[PDB]
Amino acid sequence: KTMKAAVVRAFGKPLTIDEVPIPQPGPGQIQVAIQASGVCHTDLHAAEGDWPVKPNPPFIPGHEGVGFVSAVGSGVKHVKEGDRVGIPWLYTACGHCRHCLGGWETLCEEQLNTGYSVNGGFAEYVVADPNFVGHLPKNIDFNEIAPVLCAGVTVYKGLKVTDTKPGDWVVISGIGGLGHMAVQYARAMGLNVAAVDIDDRKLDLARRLGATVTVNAKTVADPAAYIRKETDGGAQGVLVTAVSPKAFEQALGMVARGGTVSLNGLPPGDFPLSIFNMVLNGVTVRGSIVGTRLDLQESLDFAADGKVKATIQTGKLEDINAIFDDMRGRIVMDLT
Amino acid sequence: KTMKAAVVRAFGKPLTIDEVPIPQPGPGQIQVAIQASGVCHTDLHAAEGDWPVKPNPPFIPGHEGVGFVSAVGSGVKHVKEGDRVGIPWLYTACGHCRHCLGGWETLCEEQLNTGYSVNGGFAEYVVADPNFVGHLPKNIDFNEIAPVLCAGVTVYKGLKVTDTKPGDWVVISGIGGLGHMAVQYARAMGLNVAAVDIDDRKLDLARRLGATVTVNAKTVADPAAYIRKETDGGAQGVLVTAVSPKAFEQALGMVARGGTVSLNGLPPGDFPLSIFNMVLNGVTVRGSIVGTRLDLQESLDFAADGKVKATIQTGKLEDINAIFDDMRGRIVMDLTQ
Amino acid sequence: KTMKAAVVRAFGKPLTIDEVPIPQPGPGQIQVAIQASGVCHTDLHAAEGDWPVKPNPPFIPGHEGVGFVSAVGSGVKHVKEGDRVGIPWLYTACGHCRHCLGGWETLCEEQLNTGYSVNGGFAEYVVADPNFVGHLPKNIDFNEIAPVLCAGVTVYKGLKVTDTKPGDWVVISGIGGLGHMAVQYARAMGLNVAAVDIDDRKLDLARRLGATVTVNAKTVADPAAYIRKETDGGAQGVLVTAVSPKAFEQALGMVARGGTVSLNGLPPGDFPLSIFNMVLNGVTVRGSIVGTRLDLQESLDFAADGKVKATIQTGKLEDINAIFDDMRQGNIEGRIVMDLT
Amino acid sequence: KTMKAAVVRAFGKPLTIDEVPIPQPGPGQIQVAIQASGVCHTDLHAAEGDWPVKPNPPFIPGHEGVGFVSAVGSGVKHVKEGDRVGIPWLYTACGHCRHCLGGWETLCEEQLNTGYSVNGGFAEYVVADPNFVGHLPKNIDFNEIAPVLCAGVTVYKGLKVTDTKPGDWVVISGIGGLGHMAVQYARAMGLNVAAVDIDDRKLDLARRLGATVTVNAKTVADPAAYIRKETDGGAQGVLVTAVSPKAFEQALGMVARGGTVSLNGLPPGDFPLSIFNMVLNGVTVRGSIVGTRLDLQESLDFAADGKVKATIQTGKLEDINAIFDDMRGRIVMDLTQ
Ligand SMILES: NC(=O)C1=CN([C@@H]2O[C@H](COP(=O)(O)OP(=O)(O)OC[C@H]3O[C@@H](n4cnc5c(N)ncnc54)[C@H](O)[C@@H]3O)[C@@H](O)[C@H]2O)C=CC1
Ligand SMILES: [Cl-]
Ligand SMILES: [Cl-]
Ligand code: NA
Ligand SMILES: [Zn+2]
Ligand SMILES: [Zn+2]
Ligand SMILES: [Zn+2]
Ligand SMILES: [Zn+2]
Ligand SMILES: [Zn+2]
Ligand SMILES: [Zn+2]
Ligand SMILES: [Zn+2]
Ligand SMILES: [Zn+2]
Repeated sequence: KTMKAAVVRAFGKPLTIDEVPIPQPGPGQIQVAIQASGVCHTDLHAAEGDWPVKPNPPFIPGHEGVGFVSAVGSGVKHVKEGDRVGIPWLYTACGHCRHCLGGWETLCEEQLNTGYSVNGGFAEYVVADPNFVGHLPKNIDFNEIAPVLCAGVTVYKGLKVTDTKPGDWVVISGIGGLGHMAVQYARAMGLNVAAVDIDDRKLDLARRLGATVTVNAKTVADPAAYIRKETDGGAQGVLVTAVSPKAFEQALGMVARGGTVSLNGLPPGDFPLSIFNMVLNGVTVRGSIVGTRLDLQESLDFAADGKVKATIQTGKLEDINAIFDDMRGRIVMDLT
Repeated sequence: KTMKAAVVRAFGKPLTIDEVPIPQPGPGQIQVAIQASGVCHTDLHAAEGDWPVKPNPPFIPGHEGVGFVSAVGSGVKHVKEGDRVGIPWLYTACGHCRHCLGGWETLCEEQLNTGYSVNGGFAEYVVADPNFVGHLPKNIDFNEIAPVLCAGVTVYKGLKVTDTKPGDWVVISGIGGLGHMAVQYARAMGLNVAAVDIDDRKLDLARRLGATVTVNAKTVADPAAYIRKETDGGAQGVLVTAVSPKAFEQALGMVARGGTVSLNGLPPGDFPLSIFNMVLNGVTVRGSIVGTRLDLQESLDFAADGKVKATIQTGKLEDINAIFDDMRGRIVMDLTQ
Repeated sequence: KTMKAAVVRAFGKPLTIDEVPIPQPGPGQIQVAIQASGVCHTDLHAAEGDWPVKPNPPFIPGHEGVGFVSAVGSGVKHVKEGDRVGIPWLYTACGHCRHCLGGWETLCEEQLNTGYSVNGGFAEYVVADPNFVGHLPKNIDFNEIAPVLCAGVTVYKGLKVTDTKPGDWVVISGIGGLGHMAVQYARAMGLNVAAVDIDDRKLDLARRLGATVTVNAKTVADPAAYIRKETDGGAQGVLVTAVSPKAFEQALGMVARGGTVSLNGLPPGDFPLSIFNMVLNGVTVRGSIVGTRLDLQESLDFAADGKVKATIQTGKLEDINAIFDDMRQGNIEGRIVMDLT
Repeated sequence: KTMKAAVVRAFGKPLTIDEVPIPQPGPGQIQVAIQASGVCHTDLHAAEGDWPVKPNPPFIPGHEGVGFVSAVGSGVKHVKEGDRVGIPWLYTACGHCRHCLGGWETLCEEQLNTGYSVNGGFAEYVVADPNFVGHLPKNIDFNEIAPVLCAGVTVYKGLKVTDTKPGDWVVISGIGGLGHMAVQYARAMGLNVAAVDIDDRKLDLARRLGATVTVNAKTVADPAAYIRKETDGGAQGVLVTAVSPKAFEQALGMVARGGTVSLNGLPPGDFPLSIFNMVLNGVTVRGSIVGTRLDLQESLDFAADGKVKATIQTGKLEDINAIFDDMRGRIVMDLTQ
């Protein structure tokens, strides 16, 4: 009784694909047989040991694992065998702090994070807290639902915290794995959608997915001015999904007075902010990643109802190191 | 036929106290006999020509002018001679844009600004738009009410946009002209208040005005860490009233996850922002200066009801250059000299 | 010298079509040559004297009058002859009270109301306050746009104050002039829509406009119980646009715990409220009145962009009494708009 | 082996003080040694079997029990023996529905209610779910903190859902067990407070607690008009703590346009609501009872900081039937004396 897993033995060094023991579920735990497993840029930073707070090698990355509940520990009510579930970034949270009690468990200072501070989905099996798994709709293929668990909920919640309403303009900055999803959520939320990127093929994709205003930030000299023109003075919201220094600076020129910039990236270093302009223009800048368990259910319901579909590129657990190179739509590893 | 006025005739040069004609109110305008006139850092930036959009010299600064209506122009309703009014930063706004129609006239792209793009209250008389003046409470002396027109409304609105509630912790960063008023608004809004400054005197003022936690940012090893400990993981709101590089950095370390930093200053240059930390911690950073006509009325009511009282240093119109040097509580010129 | 106008002379009696003087704009006013004029059930309530505060006959009803600016009074800025405008219920407001300053001018105690406390658009010309007219999208026909000036703006704002979010369920109660517009706004706002009425043709209209759940409250004893079943325990929002108090009473049973029932309809009298159920279930009931000038602009942009479209049949000013019979008897599909061209 | 408990053996019959087994904590549970136990009108309605969904007799009422954790079942992290805790109305909730996941566990369709659907605190021990107990501030006596668990949290959350802000006027209708606490929470929330009741003595108490505007609804012919005059046009919020036909009708007359009436009682029957008035005035009427776990913690912190203090009258478990007669400020049975 062993399983295949991609394991980070040491930071920076390529992951070894080893045969390890099948983790078993204690009380209050469950076991999931992973059918598909999405790859996020966060998994990259996990393997690099790049961030202030680091994993402890050896560990299995991955927080877009989806499959079937294969075993159920004692005490576990509700989640039964065969249940279709996903194991997202938020592995568990304390349940008693003011963040947890107020519907903001994503902020819990004692959370554990799947594929980071505990073993994740880059593997055939994973043990998880059933109180925090995502319940997946039956009508959506595993390869296709996997990205909702991080990219999808991230951009959905990101849009909610723009504080916009139907009829408003929202700018999606970056039409990659996160952004192509965000265009679809934004349309389903009744927003008029503008898209910004450096690649005309991605803007073409945004248009097909419902963006009605597009601008190429490399070939147009002043993309912020272009967006202000097309939105009568700027967008009420901007979601920045790929936070390069240029994208951030331009995002701040695209937002209308009183508007909100919502940031989803986890880039390194400091970025320059004109406090003068933020204050004069009454602008809000706000960070958001992932979402609460309720945000994730809501985000899954949009996929279930056909409003949101991820463009995916499929792969195998063995492609993990090449995948990470290609990174340096969404990649999902099919474990079938 | 003429009045005394402090005029900026050239950027960066001394203001002259000049005898200039008394502006007369046309249709839809009123005239105000100024009794007191507050001085703001914005006036200094107006006189220096520091900012990207500049005044057009010669002009009279001042957007904290308070006094009595002295003449009423054709067609003006309700306002009469003797009414107590102030002429704040927002001189007028278009009344038809989405910002104006939504009750956010402070954002109007066509606004004029008192003592910046039109003449202001550093003079014995001002012509104003009666739809935009502040209506002052009769029980508060002019010298004392003047600072509510810019400092008070700024920190009051700044606090409203921290998105906090009674019982939450808020930090007031900087206990100067703005900050000492912010302490009082914050306590009146049911907040628990922490104060941060670099001067123990200002911190003791904060305490007497209601702050139950104080920290000296220069004499403590890690002021942010100390604030987080005293507020059980950080403040739900942080109001930054004096925006130095260090105060901004420390402010971001003081906010709880999911919290909001409200910025009230107009410092030059760019400040470093860790997006990684903003995103991981779910933090909001928001700019807010002055406020709408309704924000100002609400701010004035707190003064009317004794909940907020400005500490003022009085001066004379003639002192205005000396006053600008001192700046390089609140300064208020008393025109009943 | 004169124009044609439909005038209420006495409550409950037929309106007469009379030649009256053309109103002339004074300072700060405009005149509008009316091209189309929506018939709102408020005009009927005003013609019947249904409400505790009544108009003062003789008056011209109509607050869904749309057309071209035909003259401009002294001092008026921006508006010019030929501009496409509508004169809605909120004719004017004071501009200085706390409601007006804080984005809630629809609550202003000094407002005047078009076709009620001032003469309205059941006439060839209206004199208006240009500060409060709707500015109409040029790509939409007058007959089609007219209902947005009240039916549209009202249900748009009514939906905003349900405090719902995309993906939530909303129930529209009463699929008439307001209600058929409400189904469409709700769908454009990202809501799933249930519809309730007392006539299967109105439920069919709802379904064609995007409702995916329907129930007939005249044939089904407990419509609320069917709604709850079809929405997993109730809708997060309910908009009552109906003209019967019993609708209001039954709406309270359609909302999920923590949900909000938004009230637009204005039948006379009271409905019984179970305070017990409201408190146990954490329910909100909220009255919603037309919309602010900003709400109106937003609501017009939906019609401009093709996201909503009023279902209309045109009539003539002379037919107003037959139109009121039709309205009273529930034989209007959507809205009747009088065409004055 | 056994314990004292007041047991409802049959609806509408006197409670029998019986000798019953001590409940034992299974896994995921704790046992609490009750020191004080507040009585609420809800306990009377439970005993009487008045409501559509009823208890299943025999049962022990009481959802304001406070005391010391006396044993801890297996699996229970965090909560320990000797911990100071209360067992409020919300005994448990499912933790997986949209209400529970959204921070609105008070609305959970699968909740159990202490002293109603499970045995409660009218006894020396109670078995509780540690995830849902209230953690009491160490500085407040048991008799004094008990009412916060229902009365206090009820009016606090009630006030939060008036959607008001500091400086607004709120009216507290009914100054009894709930309302005298409500006056104190409202003042601590920065509200200007008006009070309505039929008894000059309760209005005098409301004044001592911070209400500046008072009216006797029995001796003043038109109390709503009085309140409208005194609040310059109506209150932005009204909290109705005792919901009679007359108090409801008057509350709706006291609210400004766009204001909010928050209802805290569970009265029988139907109440007339004018549709025309609700719509033209843009009024909100909303129901609220008790609160979430977070709401309760917040309400407890106000008690801990001395901003809210319940007036209590003490009694004994054996008095319960006499207490209910008296019923048909807050009564708290002291189980130590
Ligand atoms: N609050 C506000 O701002 C506004 C309110 N109104 C009011 O809204 C109401 C509706 O106006 P319109 O749409 O023009 O009327 P309409 O006559 O076009 O539609 C009324 C609809 O209510 C339905 N209905 C009647 N009894 C019902 C019941 N028991 N259950 C469900 N549906 C029922 C009818 O079948 C009809 O479909 C009127 O009272 C009117 O005065 C109108 C405009 C604005
Ligand atoms: Cl495509
Ligand atoms: Cl949609
Ligand atoms: Na695991
Ligand atoms: Zn936690
Ligand atoms: Zn991720
Ligand atoms: Zn404007
Ligand atoms: Zn200023
Ligand atoms: Zn007004
Ligand atoms: Zn109407
Ligand atoms: Zn639940
Ligand atoms: Zn109770």
